[PDB]
Amino acid sequence: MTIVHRRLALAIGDPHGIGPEIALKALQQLSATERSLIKVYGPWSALEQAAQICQMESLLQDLIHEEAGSLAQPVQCGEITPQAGLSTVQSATAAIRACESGEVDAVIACPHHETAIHRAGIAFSGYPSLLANVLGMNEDEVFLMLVGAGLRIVHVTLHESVRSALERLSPQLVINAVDAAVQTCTLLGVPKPQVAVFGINPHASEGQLFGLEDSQITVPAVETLRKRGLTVDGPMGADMVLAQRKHDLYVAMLHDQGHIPIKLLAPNGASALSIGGRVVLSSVGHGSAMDIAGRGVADATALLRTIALLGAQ
Amino acid sequence: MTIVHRRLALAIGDPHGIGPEIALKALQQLSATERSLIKVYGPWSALEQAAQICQMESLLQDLIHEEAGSLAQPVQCGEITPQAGLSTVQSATAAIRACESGEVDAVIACPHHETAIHRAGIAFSGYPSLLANVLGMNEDEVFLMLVGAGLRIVHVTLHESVRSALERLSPQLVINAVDAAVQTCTLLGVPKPQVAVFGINPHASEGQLFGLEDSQITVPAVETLRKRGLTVDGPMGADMVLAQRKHDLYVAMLHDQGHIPIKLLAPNGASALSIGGRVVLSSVGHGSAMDIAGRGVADATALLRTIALLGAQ
Ligand SMILES: O=C(O)c1cccc(O)c1
Ligand SMILES: [Cl-]
Ligand SMILES: [Zn+2]
Ligand SMILES: [Zn+2]
Repeated sequence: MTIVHRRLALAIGDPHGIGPEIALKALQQLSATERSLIKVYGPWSALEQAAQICQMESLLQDLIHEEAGSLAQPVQCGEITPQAGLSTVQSATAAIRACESGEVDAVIACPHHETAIHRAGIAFSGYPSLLANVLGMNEDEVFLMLVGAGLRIVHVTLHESVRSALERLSPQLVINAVDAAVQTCTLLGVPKPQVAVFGINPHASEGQLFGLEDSQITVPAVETLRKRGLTVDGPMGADMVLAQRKHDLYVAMLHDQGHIPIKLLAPNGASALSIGGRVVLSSVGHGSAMDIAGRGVADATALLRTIALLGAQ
Repeated sequence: MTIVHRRLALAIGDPHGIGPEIALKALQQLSATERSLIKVYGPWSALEQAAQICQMESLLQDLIHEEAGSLAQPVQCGEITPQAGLSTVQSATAAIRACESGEVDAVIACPHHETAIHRAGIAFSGYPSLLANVLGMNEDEVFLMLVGAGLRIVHVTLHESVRSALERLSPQLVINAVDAAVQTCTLLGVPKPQVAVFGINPHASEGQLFGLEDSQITVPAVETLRKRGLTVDGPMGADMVLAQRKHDLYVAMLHDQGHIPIKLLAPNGASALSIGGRVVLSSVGHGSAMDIAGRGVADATALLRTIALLGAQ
């Protein structure tokens, strides 16, 4: 059963966490062919460590690898350290640049630890942010798509107050989100997708009966996107459109509009794709699990699910 | 077998639609005891009509009834007429007032026809509205609870712009919604429920990192509600807490937060309860079906489901 149909970068995330271990356990389960399509970014010491523990030294031989986020000392499984924090960001940066340059077609990031990154003195507010800084983009120009249970929902705004999001919403910002998500849909195996744009207000403002925002923002944006020859319905009330379940891509205006349905239908296994330029980066949907790091009992399922997602045709 | 454990009003809705017929067909299936707990509001001519057609004249004898929304002419099954429109609103008003006065404990409305009501020169924007006008309350002092697929979600704000809702949100408004919903949960058969309060902002503001609103509004409200001895978790991010699926009552801050999950999980078989003062009003989940009125084609299932819901214990 082939699940990898294209070149991917895998940053092994925090080298003290379970990231290295799940990386090896996921790769272990693929064919030789599939494994050569995945290039692994991270400190080799960490991968050697996880090979001892999981007993997969044979696997290291055939791994395609680039040293990134090298360590100045032995690995300390379980420990939160600034060096591990830097390592994380360096690996992800190496991977992201490989995607930028075209060497790979998408990126997967194994789990980070935020405290670790913070103690390294690095500003980190999620992968959308990192992606922007590395690529030289405004954070506003990079979006998060959640994927889970058949649903794909790009969010035009994300981790800010509702008020702050409304102040920022514009025709252009929406257009940008759709363009980013459409490019991303090509990668996910849906070339020319059906798009539904959520209303900002209930019932998509109901004309102008429940606020003016939709006639100023979503409506103009949808008209501009149709004229450029995209199949776009909306704005329509998020509740009503979602329930029809007949679009390949929904476009949410606020974090909660897209996050509520996703976590309800796919409460464990939803993948979080940061999109910006040609670079699509997915986290695994779980933490660094410092408690069990080095103990060799971590599950690669979430990782494998993510590979399957970013690696279909 | 027994589904009616309490006194209820049933307004028969549009007397030209299927409302009268389903009223009779629902009552027909209950026991003598159950039938004496349901008082029917509406024109007697309409009930006589539907008795001829469905062949249930024997049933009219047993019925507890109050004439409301009398007609000036014979019933015209299938026809949209302003008289039928007025009749609808009068029956519902009679029913609501019987609930206000304490003669009954909750109210069910059989289907209306909006065009009919509009042509009578009456403003009708849903049952939340009507309930307010009749009881002498602002529309913001009536809350809407959606019920479907095990979820109960009262909304603190409803049919207004997101910004307008945030402007209006207060500790008191939330407390009010919960008090209304809790009283309503007693009626629904869940005396002492587990309550979850949604955050206004993503991740419930994340302390104050994503806006101040939750520390001003939801957090104080939850503390005040615990002090009065209610089991209340939150505020938590709506996405995360819903997915745990461990509470009898969720409290949404905005229309979409509560409407999205409900429509997704229960595209059919959901109930909309309007709560205000002691009055709990539910519609049946369907239209007046003018094309089949008088034709003996409609089932009472949706009506009976609603009776079962408002008549638990
Ligand atoms: O828009 C709503 O308030 C609503 C409430 C219940 C059912 C429905 O289809 C819509
Ligand atoms: Cl009675
Ligand atoms: Zn989030
Ligand atoms: Zn609505």
